[PDB]
Amino acid sequence: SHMHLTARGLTLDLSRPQVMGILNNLDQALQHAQRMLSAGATLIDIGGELDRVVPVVEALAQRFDVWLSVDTSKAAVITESAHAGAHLINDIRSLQEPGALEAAAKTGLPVCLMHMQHSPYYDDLMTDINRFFQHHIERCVAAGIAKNKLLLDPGFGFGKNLAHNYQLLAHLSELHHFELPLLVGMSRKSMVGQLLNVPPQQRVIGSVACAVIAAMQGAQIIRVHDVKETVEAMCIVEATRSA
Amino acid sequence: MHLTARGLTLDLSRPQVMGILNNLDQALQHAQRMLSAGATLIDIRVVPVVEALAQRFDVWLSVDTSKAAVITESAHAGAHLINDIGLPVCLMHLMTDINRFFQHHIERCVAAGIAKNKLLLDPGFGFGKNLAHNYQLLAHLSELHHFELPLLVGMSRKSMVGQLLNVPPQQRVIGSVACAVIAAMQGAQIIRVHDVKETVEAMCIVEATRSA
Repeated sequence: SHMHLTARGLTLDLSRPQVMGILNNLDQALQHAQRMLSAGATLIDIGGELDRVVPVVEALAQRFDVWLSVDTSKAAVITESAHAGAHLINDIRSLQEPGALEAAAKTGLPVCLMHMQHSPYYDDLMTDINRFFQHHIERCVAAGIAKNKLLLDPGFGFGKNLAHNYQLLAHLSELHHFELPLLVGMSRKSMVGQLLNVPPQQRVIGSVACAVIAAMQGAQIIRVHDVKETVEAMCIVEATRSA
Repeated sequence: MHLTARGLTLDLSRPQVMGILNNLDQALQHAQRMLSAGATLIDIRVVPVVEALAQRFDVWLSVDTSKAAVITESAHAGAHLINDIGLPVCLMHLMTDINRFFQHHIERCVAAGIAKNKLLLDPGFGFGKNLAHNYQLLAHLSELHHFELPLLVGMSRKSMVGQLLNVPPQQRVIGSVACAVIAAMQGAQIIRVHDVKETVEAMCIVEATRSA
């Protein structure tokens, strides 16, 4: 592909699967970030709010060359994080909070929209996901955020039971029809843990096998705890797909 | 699909993990490890292991050999599968060439009293193949399903992982697992590995994806 994102004068090449590392004391964070970079992550996702999140963005921005992603729903945090050097806004609530869509538009930053839905239930999961994204992509565009700024995250684990998460992983290539990059996060989740019955630090192998499946279907960005293992797996996936 | 030997049925609807087991106490203890890890086959001087294992466990016993006497004595010991590079047998071994080697050797077996349903196909990963030959075989692994016979794949800690990642063999667990996932997503039924526990965990993610 020529799929890519643009932020802060930089290009992120999504021609091959990129690993996003998860970052959740200040100095421990920066040592963890450096380790994820050396392991080969090209993005670091910072999760919280303003006083926890913003300084680590500032700190990361000063010291590293790597894309910074901030997961927030708060208009304030979106705004400040932009000033601090964030490249990407990842919102679980798809900019539905008051002022969130406006603040995001203003920044000009790429925005990740995430599907989410009490026991979860769908008449047809893929139909609902599509309808949800068609709707919210229109809402972003109407707000001035260009279609080329958007990423879609089908939200594994979010209002989805075990059978749903695996159905969505089996049909994941279907979301390419939007012509936008897919970001997926399955790392150490219950969808792995409920199948293996192990604690989270023992879900590394299952999480990597989910990452491999998703990458084989063209997912552009993989968000994970265990960067170095997921990077090595993605080299195996890249070599098969180039054969 | 299923296989059958010595009163036991091996179900190939879902990927099965085959243990590699190539001092008697050590083997028996290593095997108990694999069985607890979730291997449903153990692939194995050799004969007293087949015998102890026959007694200890109900798991499928494979043996990697090319002598008629060690074949028949294993077969006597309680062996289920014969793997060579009246039990079921596994053939071993660019796509079109893959097919021909296999076209030929089904003939020999068919003409010589071994049923076609009794055969397995191992495409021979890393045997007379380079970096590109191994990866093109993985990419197009789907093709060989047409012959309608079960697939045995064995890429665990091979060079094809070593060379891409530049990693000593103990450090090839991640990449072998990733190769095991890509093969099993294309329907390979049996995965021959050193790393049983990790491969078994990965085959559960695959079965659940394929089931959905």
